[PDB]
Amino acid sequence: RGLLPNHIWQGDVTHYKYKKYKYCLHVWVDTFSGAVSVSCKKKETSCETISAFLQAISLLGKPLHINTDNGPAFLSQEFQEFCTSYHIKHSTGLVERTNGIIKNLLNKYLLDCPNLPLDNAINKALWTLNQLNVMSGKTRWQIHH
Amino acid sequence: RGLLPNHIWQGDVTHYKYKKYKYCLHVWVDTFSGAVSVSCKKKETSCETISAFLQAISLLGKPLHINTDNGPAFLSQEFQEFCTSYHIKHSTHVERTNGIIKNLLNKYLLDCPNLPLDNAINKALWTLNQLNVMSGKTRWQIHHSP
Ligand SMILES: [Mg+2]
Ligand SMILES: [Mg+2]
Repeated sequence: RGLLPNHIWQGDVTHYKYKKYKYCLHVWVDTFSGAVSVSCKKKETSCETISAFLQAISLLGKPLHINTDNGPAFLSQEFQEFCTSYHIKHSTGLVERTNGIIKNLLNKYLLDCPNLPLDNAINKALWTLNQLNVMSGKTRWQIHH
Repeated sequence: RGLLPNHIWQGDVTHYKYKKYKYCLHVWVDTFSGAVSVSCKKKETSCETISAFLQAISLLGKPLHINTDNGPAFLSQEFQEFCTSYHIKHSTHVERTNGIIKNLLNKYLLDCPNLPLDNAINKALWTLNQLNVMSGKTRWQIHHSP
């Protein structure tokens, strides 16, 4: 749907169990390039949501238009304020399968080395999927930048 | 020093006071493009070192060569095993970058006292990599030129 990089992203929160806790992985995916940002948070309040959104912006750049579900955090005024501050249109699966690839990569890296910190695994997965996996022949990173 | 993006990085840890504590900002900067990665950690051990380096790789790409000081973390065996495992050359053969970031932090936290440190760090990165024009290019543009 996005016509170029950073036109439209889709975002969701998905869950992942690590050493007994069920973490919130805040996920952003660019609908043109497929490039992805994931941030491991403990919860899904507006603070964590904005926090993970800012991290995605450092990774991918600032999007024109983001699409989400009707989650409370996305509908909160804190988040609406952020969006307006940043000049981002906000409206209410590419995500489901992107999620799938990330989780299979965390499961693999954790099987190989059980004591791997969750952050390392997430950053290894992000680098693999964005920058290594070829799709035309291009990586998501190439098409993004 | 680096001849194209991701040829040679420099990294260092530097200190930043926020509220009570003295935080470790693990900084990696690409010597060709300028592009920067910064990870806020509570300490400067090999765990924290490796973690911050993986975040940088996810932000920046994998470098061929890294230059660091002689700090404990960098000389440890966990760090050396990470490097060889990733085909990164490491030597012990930045301070201006550290200064530009800390100045953006200070400015951000002066305008809004409650702004979380992590958000300030990510706002800085985005500004410094993708907004500041230098050449007439940003660091990001140079970093991603094929
Ligand atoms: Mg949801
Ligand atoms: Mg030092």
